[PDB]
Amino acid sequence: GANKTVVVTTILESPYVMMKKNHEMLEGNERYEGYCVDLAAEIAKHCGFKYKLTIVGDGKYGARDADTKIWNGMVGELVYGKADIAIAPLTITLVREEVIDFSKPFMSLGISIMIKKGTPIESAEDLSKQTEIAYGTLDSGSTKEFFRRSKIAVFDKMWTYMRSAEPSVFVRTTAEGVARVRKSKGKYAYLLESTMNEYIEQRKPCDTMKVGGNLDSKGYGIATPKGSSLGNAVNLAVLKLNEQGLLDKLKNKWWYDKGECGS
Amino acid sequence: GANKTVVVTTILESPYVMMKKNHEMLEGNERYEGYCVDLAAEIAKHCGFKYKLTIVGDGKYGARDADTKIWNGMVGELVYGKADIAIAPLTITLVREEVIDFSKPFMSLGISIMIKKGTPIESAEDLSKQTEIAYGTLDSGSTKEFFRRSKIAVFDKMWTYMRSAEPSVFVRTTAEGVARVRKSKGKYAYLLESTMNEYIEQRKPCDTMKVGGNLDSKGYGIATPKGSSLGNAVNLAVLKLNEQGLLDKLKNKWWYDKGECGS
Ligand SMILES: CN(O)C(=O)CC[C@H](C[C@H](N)C(=O)O)C(=O)O
Ligand SMILES: CN(O)C(=O)CC[C@H](C[C@H](N)C(=O)O)C(=O)O
Ligand SMILES: [Li+]
Ligand SMILES: [Li+]
Repeated sequence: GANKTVVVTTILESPYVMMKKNHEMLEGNERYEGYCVDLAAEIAKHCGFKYKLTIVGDGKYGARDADTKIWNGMVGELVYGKADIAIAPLTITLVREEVIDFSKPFMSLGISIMIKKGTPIESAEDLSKQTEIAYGTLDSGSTKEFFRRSKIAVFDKMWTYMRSAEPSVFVRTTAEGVARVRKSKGKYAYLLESTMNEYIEQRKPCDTMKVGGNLDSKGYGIATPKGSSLGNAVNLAVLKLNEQGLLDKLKNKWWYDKGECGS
Repeated sequence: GANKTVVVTTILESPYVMMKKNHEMLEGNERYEGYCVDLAAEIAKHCGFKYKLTIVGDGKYGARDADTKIWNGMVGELVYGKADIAIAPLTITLVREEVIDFSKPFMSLGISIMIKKGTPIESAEDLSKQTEIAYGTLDSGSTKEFFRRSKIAVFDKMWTYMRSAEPSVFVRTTAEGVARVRKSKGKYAYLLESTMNEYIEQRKPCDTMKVGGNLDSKGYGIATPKGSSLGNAVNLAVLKLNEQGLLDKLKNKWWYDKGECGS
């Protein structure tokens, strides 16, 4: 049949996708800005399609409920045919790869530790061996699921600590995790993806830092429904943009070029 | 039909695949050791196949001749049906992705600079702005092709320099590049993948170092013929091994655990 506008699902998460300050004076895709908005434009230009940016209804990335077997988040929107492509900081994981297609990664990351400056922690092992400095994750997403599933001794110990710690060490949003680090006088550390950690380190009031090595190594990928014809072209576009240096240019644009914490 | 032994193509390159010192007393897959030998065993165990390690006949990774349009190297062995899978430090590139299937990356790398300790170079830009310290690449492979194709100003300038430099700055093997760095009294820098650079930095006589940031960011993938049914299982195996921490364990084993240059 005739070409149709491609429905893109994404999520509001700075600096990936944000509503522009003047969004009420704008329409359609022009309401949004950020790394993933720019990436979507480049992918569409290379693949030759028109598209519509939509925001995932349930605000989730993608997991399958053990009881109902239903996929939520952006993964669910692809699985159930509500969107054609997801362009977002969506981690490539085994269980997601079983149900949707992913491009090769467009950005690398690992789980990492965010501390308030001056907190005496240098590694995951350091955290795991103590309780005075509380630590936790989001209550949803691949970072939480990493800990919940891990059989690596240090990480399994961290998960057991997080489940049993009081008061709750879990947060609902990135903003809440960052605020908790900033307001807890060195007594809370937040486990999050290194990409986000690096972004926040360059935001005022410049009081956080990423410490130690990353806990794992993985990537974000562009996702499509399993078997979608769109997958091949989008993957080739990611590879081309990477080779051209354009993915690095976009990370620099949104993370560092207008960093607020000096040069 | 009945299951058949899977033909794996790979290449002799330390520390990925090496003939064991006592190889003449051994047979079959047991003749070989290294990171990729261990990785092959893990992939086969997860996917449930038997396999035979074979060494690529022409000693190349994979490129298409502009005149004959024939693919060489491990990519060629897959394209022409001489092997079922390639398990090697084979860089995922756009032009290769067009003709074979790749897993998600099992190892990250970027092009990097190897110097003899004490050489006054800290970046690609530094190299590009001078000629007293000669610099070059292998005469075959993705690093060479990166420079040949780049439209990034610094890298295009480096390529023009390399093509016109005398005596020739190209080398035929990794061993020749490393020897040239070691023997040139600080007057040769070798451009190579960061993985290899990091390996050599931990080998006696401990006189090289990796300097500056990487020039690009990419990955090695397990390759199969386009459309091969084996691709799905192998990709899921890579993702599982990564999540379990086993890829990092294997890199540590072959790069650092028996490093020769201290702790
Ligand atoms: C960058 N961004 O995505 C965030 O920080 C949000 C929380 C991520 C989601 C994760 N990428 C997923 O795909 O599940 C996490 O689980 O850490
Ligand atoms: C690790 N190993 O692979 C080497 O050092 C050999 C040379 C690599 C080959 C490259 N991975 C390819 O896939 O073409 C290079 O072009 O730098
Ligand atoms: Li998939
Ligand atoms: Li491919």
